[PDB]
Amino acid sequence: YIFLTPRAYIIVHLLKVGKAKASEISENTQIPYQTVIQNIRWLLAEGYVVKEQKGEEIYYKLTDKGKQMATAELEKIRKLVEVV
Amino acid sequence: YIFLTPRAYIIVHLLKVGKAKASEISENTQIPYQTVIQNIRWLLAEGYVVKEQKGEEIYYKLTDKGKQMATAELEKIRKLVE
Repeated sequence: YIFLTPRAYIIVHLLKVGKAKASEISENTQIPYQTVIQNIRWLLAEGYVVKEQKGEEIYYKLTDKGKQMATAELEKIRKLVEVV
Repeated sequence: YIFLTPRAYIIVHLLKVGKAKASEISENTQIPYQTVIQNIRWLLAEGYVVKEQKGEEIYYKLTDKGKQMATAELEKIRKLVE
């Protein structure tokens, strides 16, 4: 995690997948379970992510504010690649 | 600093300017001085960066493994944008 934080991976995973459980995010991003949960709390607190209960499970998905933040962040990264 | 770490902007700056002092890095990246120092120390410990002083001033520059690290990292961000 030199350049990127675990939140970057968590957010980017939700972009292409849409909705995902904490366990699922953890496995696909190879970020420990507890770490994912901790980061999800921050994302929820900031209004970037929202919970969606499907039966006895808890899924997560980006909000409109979360999708604009991801897009804006990815575009700034792309510019960093250009300049560098 | 949601996606990128301050350590990322510090490394990118050195990649663009070649060498710079802690104060120069701080003002060009808008990162607090102490935070720059804390990240610079980590970079020195990992051998990713080395200092070069011209008397009183102390500049920092990427080493070879430091540049290989940046290349690897640049590939990661590149891949995320996809």
